[PDB]
Amino acid sequence: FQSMSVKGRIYSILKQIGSGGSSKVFQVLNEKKQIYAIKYVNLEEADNQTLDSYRNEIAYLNKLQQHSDKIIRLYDYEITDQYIYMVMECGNIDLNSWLKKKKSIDPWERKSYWKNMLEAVHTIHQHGIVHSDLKPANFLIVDGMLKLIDFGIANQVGTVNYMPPEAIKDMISPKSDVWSLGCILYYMTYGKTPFQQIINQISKLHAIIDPNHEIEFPDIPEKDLQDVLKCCLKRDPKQRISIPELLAHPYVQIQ
Ligand SMILES: c1ccc(-c2[nH]nc3ccnc(-c4ccoc4)c23)cc1
Repeated sequence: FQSMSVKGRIYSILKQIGSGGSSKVFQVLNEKKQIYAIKYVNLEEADNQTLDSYRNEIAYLNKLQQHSDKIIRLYDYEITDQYIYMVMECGNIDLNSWLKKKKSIDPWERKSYWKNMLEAVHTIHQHGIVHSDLKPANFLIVDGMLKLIDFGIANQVGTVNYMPPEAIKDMISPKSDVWSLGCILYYMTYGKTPFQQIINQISKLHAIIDPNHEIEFPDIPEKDLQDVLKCCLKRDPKQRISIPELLAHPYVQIQ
């Protein structure tokens, strides 16, 4: 019932997809009736540090568009001293909500999603970006294909489930993203994150950094998938598999 203007183009508001303390995301329709997601950011209470973080991510988002299609499209944007309007690709659902709604996962769908995650994270790394906060919520399903929604640059629940040992110790290299990605795959495999069973946050963090605390990897018909999980989950970042190595792995390459 409402409408908005971005770069002299008019958009009809359908609904609010998401909300933030200073931001909101809306599902909208353009003049040709194409559907988009518009992210609205309010800059009234934003300090200079916050503004540079927002500007930096937008610049990386705009630049990386060309490099991979596994990164959400940023069609256009309007930025003033008061607000930011970003016209972007509209997804179907985030990977967190999708995994929560679904009981079992297809092996083919899982592999397909893993490849997409690897391609999106590889792309940011090539540009010197390490997300450091990967979670299923950072991924969006668009046309049966996963897309990275953010780069971790802009100022931002803060779950510790996908947090690597080196991030807990430091209170961080591309290998940090490998651990988080592994946790996601682990969830996609076993239906829970490696330390989901540990309810107390302090007891949980200790386990993640505990060498003795053994991560269980129950036997599954996909041995390649079992190996990826063990390779991603090595506590020592130096013993952990890299993204380029994950791309040449049998799990993503063999039929
Ligand atoms: C479900 C459906 C669509 C989107 C979405 N598609 N494109 C988006 C661009 C920026 N932000 C979101 C978002 C984040 C939380 O709520 C919406 C986007 C996200 C989740």
